[PDB]
Amino acid sequence: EDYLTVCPFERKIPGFSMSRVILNPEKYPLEREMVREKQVEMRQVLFCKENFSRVQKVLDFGCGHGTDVIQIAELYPHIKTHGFTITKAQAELGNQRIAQKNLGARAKIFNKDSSKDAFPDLYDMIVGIEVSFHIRNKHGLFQNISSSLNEEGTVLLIDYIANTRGPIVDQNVEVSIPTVQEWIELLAEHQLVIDEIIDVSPQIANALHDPDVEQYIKHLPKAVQDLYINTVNQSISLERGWISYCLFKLKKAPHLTYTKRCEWNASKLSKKRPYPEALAEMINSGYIPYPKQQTRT
Ligand SMILES: Nc1ncnc2c1ncn2[C@@H]1O[C@H](CSCC[C@H](N)C(=O)O)[C@@H](O)[C@H]1O
Repeated sequence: EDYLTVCPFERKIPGFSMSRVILNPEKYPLEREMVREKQVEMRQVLFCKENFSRVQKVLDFGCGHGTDVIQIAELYPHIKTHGFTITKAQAELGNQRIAQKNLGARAKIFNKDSSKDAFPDLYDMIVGIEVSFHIRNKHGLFQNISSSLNEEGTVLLIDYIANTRGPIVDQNVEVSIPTVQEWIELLAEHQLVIDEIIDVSPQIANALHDPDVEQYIKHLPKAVQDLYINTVNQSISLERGWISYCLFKLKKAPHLTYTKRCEWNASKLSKKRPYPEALAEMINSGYIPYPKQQTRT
């Protein structure tokens, strides 16, 4: 019932330390509920143009603990959901939770590599939240995605864009972030175009404003210290402006020329929508199909 991503704060909260809350959740359960609400809110903005009544099949190509695989299937009993995660332990846990909720006939998670193992079905919606920057072989991945996307389908991503002339690559942590131009061409090469691109960089940086974090994590066990260092590094790069954290809504445009797909994508990326504007548009529409916020009693 948890999410392995950062989350957007509308403003900085003085004293709020994300590293304390994330790394010591038993000590900060209610603060962790605040975080969870923002994780839900961001996903609501990502999903809020989709018609789940039309969808029959969904894929999550880096599904974490399976939370979206599970929650979509629970909320929309007509849908079948598939997840891929390359981490065996995560796949084991997601399938155990699928079983415990008696969802096995409609939700299934596979311990597979989305850049190499062909997705097993054809999907109306393909979801990658904070997943492709962990994947070195981008063309393998987007070949896989495009080949498994129904003609009228949607791809929904939460991912990074590098605002530099060359891609941002950290070999030791297996992170690779394409530039603007590389994203334009990577998508266009696999028949995809940007329907909507939303920039959440300022809000994310607000949530990750943690002025003592570097000192704090040096007083934590090495193991604990090693897993959060990537979040620290991402926070720094967002603050510098080297990367942008964005929500992508993609469609297939197979009948458009490659050049026209490039020109479309470049135009969308030249005027990314601010998240507060997209969030306010969602609230004003009143249409919020997925996820739902948790409520007491
Ligand atoms: N090549 C690959 N194939 C499949 N999954 C991969 C992958 N590389 C990274 N991942 C997965 O991508 C996820 C990144 S963390 C994001 C998890 C989930 N989308 C969430 O929102 O909470 C992890 O589950 C990791 O195992």
